[PDB]
Amino acid sequence: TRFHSFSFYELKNVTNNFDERPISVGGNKMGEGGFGVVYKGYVNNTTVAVKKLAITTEELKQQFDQEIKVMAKCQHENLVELLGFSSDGDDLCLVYVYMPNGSLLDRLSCLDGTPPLSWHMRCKIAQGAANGINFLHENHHIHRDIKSANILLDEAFTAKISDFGLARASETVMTSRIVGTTAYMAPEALRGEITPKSDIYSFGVVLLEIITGLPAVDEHREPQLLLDIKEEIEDEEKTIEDYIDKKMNDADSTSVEAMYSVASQCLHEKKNKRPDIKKVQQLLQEMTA
Amino acid sequence: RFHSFSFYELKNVTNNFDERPGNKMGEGGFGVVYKGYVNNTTVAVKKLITTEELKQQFDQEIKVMAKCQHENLVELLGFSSDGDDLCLVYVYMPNGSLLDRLSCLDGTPPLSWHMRCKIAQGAANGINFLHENHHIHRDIKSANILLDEAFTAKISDFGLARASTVMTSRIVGTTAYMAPEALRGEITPKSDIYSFGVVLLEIITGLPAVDEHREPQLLLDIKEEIEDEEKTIEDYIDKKMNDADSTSVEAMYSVASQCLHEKKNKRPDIKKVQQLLQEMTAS
Amino acid sequence: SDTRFHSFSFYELKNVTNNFDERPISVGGNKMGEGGFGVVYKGYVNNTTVAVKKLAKQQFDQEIKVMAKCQHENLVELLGFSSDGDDLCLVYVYMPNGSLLDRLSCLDGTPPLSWHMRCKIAQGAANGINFLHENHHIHRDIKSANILLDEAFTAKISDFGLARASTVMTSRIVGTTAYMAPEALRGEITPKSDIYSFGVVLLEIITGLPAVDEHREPQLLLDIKEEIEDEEKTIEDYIDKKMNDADSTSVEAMYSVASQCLHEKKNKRPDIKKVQQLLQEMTA
Amino acid sequence: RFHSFSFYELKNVTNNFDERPISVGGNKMGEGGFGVVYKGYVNNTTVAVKKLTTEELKQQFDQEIKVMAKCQHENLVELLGFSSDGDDLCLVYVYMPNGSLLDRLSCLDGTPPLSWHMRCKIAQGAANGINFLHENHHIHRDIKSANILLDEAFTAKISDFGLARASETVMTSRIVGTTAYMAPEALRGEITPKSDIYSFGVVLLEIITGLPAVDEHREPQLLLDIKEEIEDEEKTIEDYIDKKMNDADSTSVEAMYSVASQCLHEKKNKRPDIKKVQQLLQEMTA
Ligand SMILES: Cc1cc(-c2nc(C(=O)Nc3cc4oc(N5CCOCC5)nc4nc3N3CC[C@@H](O)C3)co2)ccn1
Ligand SMILES: Cc1cc(-c2nc(C(=O)Nc3cc4oc(N5CCOCC5)nc4nc3N3CC[C@@H](O)C3)co2)ccn1
Ligand SMILES: Cc1cc(-c2nc(C(=O)Nc3cc4oc(N5CCOCC5)nc4nc3N3CC[C@@H](O)C3)co2)ccn1
Ligand SMILES: Cc1cc(-c2nc(C(=O)Nc3cc4oc(N5CCOCC5)nc4nc3N3CC[C@@H](O)C3)co2)ccn1
Repeated sequence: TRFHSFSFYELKNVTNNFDERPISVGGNKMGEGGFGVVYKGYVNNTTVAVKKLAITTEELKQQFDQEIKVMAKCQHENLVELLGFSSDGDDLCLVYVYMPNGSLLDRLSCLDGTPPLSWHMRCKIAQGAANGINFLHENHHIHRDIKSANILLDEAFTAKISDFGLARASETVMTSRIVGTTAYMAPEALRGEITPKSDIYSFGVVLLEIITGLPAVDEHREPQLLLDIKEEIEDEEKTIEDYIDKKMNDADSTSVEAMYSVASQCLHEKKNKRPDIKKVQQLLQEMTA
Repeated sequence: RFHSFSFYELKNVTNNFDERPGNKMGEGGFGVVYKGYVNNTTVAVKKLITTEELKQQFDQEIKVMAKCQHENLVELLGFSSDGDDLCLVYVYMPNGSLLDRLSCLDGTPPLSWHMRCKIAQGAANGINFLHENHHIHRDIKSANILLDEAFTAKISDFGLARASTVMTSRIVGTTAYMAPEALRGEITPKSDIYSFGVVLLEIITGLPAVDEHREPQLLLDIKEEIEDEEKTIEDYIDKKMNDADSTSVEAMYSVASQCLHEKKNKRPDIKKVQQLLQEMTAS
Repeated sequence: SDTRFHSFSFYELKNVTNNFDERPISVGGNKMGEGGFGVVYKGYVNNTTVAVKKLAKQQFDQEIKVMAKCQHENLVELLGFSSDGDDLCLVYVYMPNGSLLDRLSCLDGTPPLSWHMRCKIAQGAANGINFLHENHHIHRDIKSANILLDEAFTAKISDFGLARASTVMTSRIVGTTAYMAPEALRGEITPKSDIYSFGVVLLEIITGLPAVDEHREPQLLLDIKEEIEDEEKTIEDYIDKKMNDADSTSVEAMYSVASQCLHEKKNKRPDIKKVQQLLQEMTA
Repeated sequence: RFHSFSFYELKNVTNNFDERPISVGGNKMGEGGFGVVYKGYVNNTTVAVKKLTTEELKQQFDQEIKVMAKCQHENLVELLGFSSDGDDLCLVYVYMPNGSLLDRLSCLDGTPPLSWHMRCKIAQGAANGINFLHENHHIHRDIKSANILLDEAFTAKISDFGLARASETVMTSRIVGTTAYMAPEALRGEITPKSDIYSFGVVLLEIITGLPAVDEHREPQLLLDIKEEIEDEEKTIEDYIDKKMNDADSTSVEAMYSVASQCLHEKKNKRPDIKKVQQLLQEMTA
């Protein structure tokens, strides 16, 4: 697949000179992303998302081409679509289809006054995110930064996996540059292994965010790491019922426990005992049914 | 794909379709709408010219809702084709219709100008999605804009909807909201724009599109009264608001006026309506 | 003050009403409404919100005299006046929920009055009229714009500029047409005219409709009495739809009182005491 | 003044006082001060029914009726009636369709976050309620977000006067209230309206942050403590602002915080009286 080539000055124009104030107070910045800031833009009659990158100039320019290459290969309804890029100006820009409901993280926390996601939407988002990861793994790609901040939500709350700057081919390797987000990372990934099984672990953490509405890490909390509640639940002090996000009216026990069962399996500490993504899809399908 | 229900599950969940205000929430497009509880989810169940036509607007609705999923459209959860009657099941809208909130029915407080602007933008995003996907609603009106827990606008009732100018023998819709061409049997998305213009006047004035005990009886007519400078839009602003500034109201009115152009071809398309409604909250 | 009648200077009142700013309070002004032969502004004296009536009337003195005599929990309190300056001012305790008319129409975004509050307001307004009649005063302009509502939605009758001690006749027929008894429209002055006007207020309370609407059928709210007695419609059909808590039995009981109040023969109307009793029995 | 109900009418209309939550098909809406609160339908009116040794409970029954008879204001929940005749003692109130401020601050059961604009209105309204109580020489003794109810228009209504007292400083043996909201002196048995001011200050911090007054799984566990963290300049109020708002400007938030800070003065006598709190909250809007 080949993409539209934009000039920097069109993107500068349509993002109001890359206005770094939030959209809520009249600016253009929607979020800070993987190695770059994400601005809102209007090209033609289309709202778009423009990522301006901002490790070193060698590495950033390398994760520019990686992203384009992976997005050229990987097109699926549960992955964010790349519209284009810009190499010519000062900074390197990537241009995406606009996701009007932002990230799952932000909707889980009801940021900027948005209403809480129903259990029904949450189930759809979980199934969708898993279809996206399944497509990546079937096509021998490892994401390496699965987390709620990288699951975007469109006009219909369809889940879209985003940020393939870190992504790799399959077609277990090791690396010196350990990258990702600590609170979502599998033990092996924290030690430099690169395997699709790390993606499964991180998805398990996402499923706990979906059930509880709690962020993966909160410095002002006990436990500070959301994965730890798996331990608290297995040692029967608490139950999953006790952690269910209280900002839902429509969550039945049976379906929540079924999603938890999937998350628990995804969070197995031995990489080899985790289910593969296909098993995760199937289990998430059976949950609805 | 949607959950396929048996009639007896829906009968169970609506307390045998209890027609007291009970389980009945309202009368809808060619059917009655009941409240239901499946698991811990509140839902809306619509139980449904001739025997040929109703069964035809059943499949139309499912087909359109299969294609059309958007945050500003009511979501179809499922249906039931067995049993005596045909049932459609939807996500429950705890704030009911815009018409009812505009009239403060059952003691609900008046919508602020701020919510009104959000509802207008939301309804237009819904219509835009329908038109982009080559669907014409044909019955845009405040009774078919539903409001969720956060007052997000949801377009509903796609029984009359059509794929994409044609003509017809069966002229359908709501008279007080209809464009002249639609009243003569044309079928175009431009008729939806006109009807949206009427909705925007309901939002600004809080008046229903038609009141038998009124002058003018048709809300559209105030456009004429305003253009011939006897009155101004300021004079029609819903008095049940404290937070409506002139500039933003006049900007919404400007959009409604353009939507209500009598020549279909001079009306703006829905995309232009979105843009104009966005600029109103800035600018 | 707190136990006294304050004599105010014009310049204090001018100061505290922002030079009598005639823009509405909603858009940052001081005007709250137009009243009986004057405009009513919001004011701040000390830490007290107040209502200042500048006339827009000659019979300034009537109002002061009647308010000096007539003090009751269901009548607005006069705090003071000002006879110096250009204009004549009357100063009242501020009524934070405004007029019944404005709350019936949900003006400025206020929520609809429940049936429960409506019943309390009806009973309260009648206690006020009863106090006036017991003390041999006739109001002459009973209407929903002259029933004010305090912090607790207690009804307070206001505007005694037209009041008399509360049968007499007159040349200057005064009042509000849509609320007026036939005899009052012909110049009679009797407390029985107050009862008739109260009956109209009770219909506003039940229906939420104003006494007169030029864009309506019937244009005069009184007329629904006829439409109901000739069995085309029923009172159930006119109940304000902006209520969730109105039961038929209590609404019909209030209507029964309004119907009796609206008898066209002044002598067949109940006196205010009977109206109180009937409104008490209604609660339930 | 109040409608007298028979127990069996109230039993009927609350589905035999079904103590399961409304979410799982029951009638219980919450636990109150020495009683449970159920949902009920009498005539066409939704209502709230509070079902409460024999001497003390029957004494807080008459206290509540007596205080509610005296204290009527738009920012206080209205008593509709009572029932003395059955097994248990019942109090019946106007139904508050938006529940408690606590529950709306936490977006319980999927309700959307309160805007800063509504939050300011709720704060002003709650203070008008407390001001009415203090002007009439009543002390609430359990001011907290669970006892500020919200009607169809999000008007604040102070509720639960079972613990309330006349003025209109006394002491007591039975120390009552909610620990996380209580002034130091109230925790030691003093009874003064100044304790109400302190508790209101905590409510204002809940409004600004959206955090509950106490969370066992948190640091600090007591919301009051953020006052210390802010005064010792590690953090600022900006850092604690509820992120579930789009419309909160710094200037107005800092002004509400200034009021809360003053309300939370540890020396009871340096706290502002409720009238000063109203004025400051008025100036904040603007
Ligand atoms: C890092 C990255 C991002 C993307 C990519 N991003 C978008 C995109 O459209 N994003 C986006 C849109 C938003 O719209 C709102 N709105 C405010 C709340 O109410 C509703 C409206 N917030 C939003 N926040 C967003 N953030 C920005 C980065 C991330 O935190 C998600 C599309 O691709 C692609 C590849 N790599
Ligand atoms: C015709 C049609 C309707 C729908 C569809 N309808 C709903 C739905 O939830 N409906 C609904 C919900 C309501 O909730 C309340 N409130 C409760 C709180 O207090 C104030 C009253 N009123 C309500 N009225 C409703 N009406 C029922 C008739 C229709 O005009 C909308 C959802 O899909 C779909 C497709 N075709
Ligand atoms: C004619 C006359 C008037 C008075 C007298 N008037 C007030 C007084 O306080 N009045 C008043 C208060 C108000 O408070 C609000 N609100 C604030 C909350 O939000 C919604 C707006 N609106 C209001 N309007 C008012 N008007 C004034 C004309 C009358 O139709 C009602 C007190 O005595 C006395 C003797 N003769
Ligand atoms: C202790 C006490 C209470 C009352 C008194 N209580 C109500 C009342 O109406 N209460 C109430 C209503 C509610 O409505 C919802 N809903 C869920 C969210 O969506 C909207 C609907 N939750 C609700 N919770 C309530 N509780 C009551 C205890 C407290 O936890 C809050 C009225 O007087 C009076 C005197 N002493």
